[PDB]
Amino acid sequence: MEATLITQPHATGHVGNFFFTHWKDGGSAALDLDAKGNFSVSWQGGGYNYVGGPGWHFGDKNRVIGYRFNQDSGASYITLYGWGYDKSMPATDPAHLVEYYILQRWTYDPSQDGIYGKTFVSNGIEYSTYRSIRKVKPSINGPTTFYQYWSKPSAQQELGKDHKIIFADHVKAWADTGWILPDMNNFDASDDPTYQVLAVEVFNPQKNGTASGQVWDETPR
Repeated sequence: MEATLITQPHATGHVGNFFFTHWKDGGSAALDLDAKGNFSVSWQGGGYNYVGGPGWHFGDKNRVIGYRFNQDSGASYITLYGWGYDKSMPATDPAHLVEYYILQRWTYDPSQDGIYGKTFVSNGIEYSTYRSIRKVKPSINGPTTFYQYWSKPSAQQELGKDHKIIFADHVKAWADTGWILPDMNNFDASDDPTYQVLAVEVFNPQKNGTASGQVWDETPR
């Protein structure tokens, strides 16, 4: 029953066990989240940017993330989204801090700015990996230069059906091309923990819209 409605420009926190991040540079975009992992992002048409979603304040190599989306008017992309950070590595090494993405739905392919790594199968779904570089861009540790690891499926993951993201398969596929993730379970960065969320990302939307669904931890044992 516990639930929150996030309408301020930026916020992080927890609803029960679910971490969330929420960011917009303007407009009325709002994140609805309850303690069972049910969530909804509604956005406003215009020159606004939104990144937000529920998950966990830490990543885990062995996590399996389950989710279902019941609606997506057309977000720029819907993706698993997280960070790793090794405070001991030099900040001039872009592998010291990594943003990672496992795309699931998109109207814009954000991996088109990356270099191609490899192609693999996970949960019967074919994915291709990409790496891009962000130079002096915002991060959980302030502005710095860091890599982005992407995993893109060969088809959109459809609405109304449960899906699984077997995170270990993606970690391995990135590691197969030398793309190593730094520590995903720390608060060493200045601004945020090394979180991992199912993010709705909406950049300069032409219209009002909504993406809604539910997320859960599906790690087998």
